[PDB]
Amino acid sequence: MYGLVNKAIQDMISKHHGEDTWEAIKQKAGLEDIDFFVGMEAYSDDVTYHLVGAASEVLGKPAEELLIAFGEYWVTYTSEEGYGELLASAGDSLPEFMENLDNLHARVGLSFPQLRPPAFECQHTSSKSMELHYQSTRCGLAPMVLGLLHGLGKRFQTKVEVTQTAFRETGEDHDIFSIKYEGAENLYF
Ligand code: HEM
Repeated sequence: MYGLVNKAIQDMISKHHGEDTWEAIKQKAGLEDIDFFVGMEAYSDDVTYHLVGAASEVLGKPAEELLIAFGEYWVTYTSEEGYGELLASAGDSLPEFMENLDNLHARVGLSFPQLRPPAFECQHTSSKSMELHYQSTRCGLAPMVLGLLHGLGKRFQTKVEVTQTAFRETGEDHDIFSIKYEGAENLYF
């Protein structure tokens, strides 16, 4: 994946766990030779997956737990490393934003020309509810989507309940996420 993902992982770990840890994790993963990650440089996917497994071990947290946290972090990280304007243009509400994710990764592709973006399809079951279809060229990153949606909840000041209703490793087409999202009414009543 692009070095931007790998720096984001480095920055997330260096923030919550201090720099000694991150360089322990970097060693377990087998990546000392890489003196640092370049955002715009494509890397073998190995680099990302190996960091996650190294992080899981050194930190004693499951891959799934780290992915869920990363997914939330990425929302923040992207808006602060100079992609705030893409995020902003993609929508002014969760439902709007969800429908333009492919369009967003299309726009990202201009800056990152070897991107292998994910694919999202939105089925609006109401103005409080949606089915999210996630399709990926890769395995094992459905948990990141949990995290992302939690970040997007905060983004739109919306409370988002997410249960994954379909799982690819049970032989389904794509991961499906059933999504319940409510604003001010959660608070006042
Ligand atoms: C400005 C905002 C964003 C940027 C710059 C961005 C960029 C990227 C990049 C560079 C990758 C790595 C893929 C590769 O190198 O081939 C990626 C992966 C991914 N992005 Fe985005 N992204 C953005 C927003 C989002 C948002 C809002 C979501 C919300 C759901 C999302 C979901 C994902 C997922 C799930 C992956 C994992 C790859 C896969 O499924 O195969 N991204 N993105």
